[PDB]
Amino acid sequence: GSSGSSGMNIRMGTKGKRPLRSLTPRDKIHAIQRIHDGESKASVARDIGVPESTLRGWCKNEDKLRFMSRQSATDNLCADALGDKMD
Repeated sequence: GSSGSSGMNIRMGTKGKRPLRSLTPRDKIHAIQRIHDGESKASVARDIGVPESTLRGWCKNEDKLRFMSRQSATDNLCADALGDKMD
């Protein structure tokens, strides 16, 4: 066996031979199109492995997202959040 999920929270230089937990804003767009093309919200959602709920979030702000890829400042805003309720 082998384990080691210690993790480290340090602010190293803006360069490293490793990926980043966070993802790019363009990634979301990739699928965003599918839905419009023809695919179904659910079909796409599961495609990557996300709850139809979240998915919608992007599609909603898709407008900006489309131009987001061009430039991005930082991820400091909640995409979606609780709202309506079905008794």
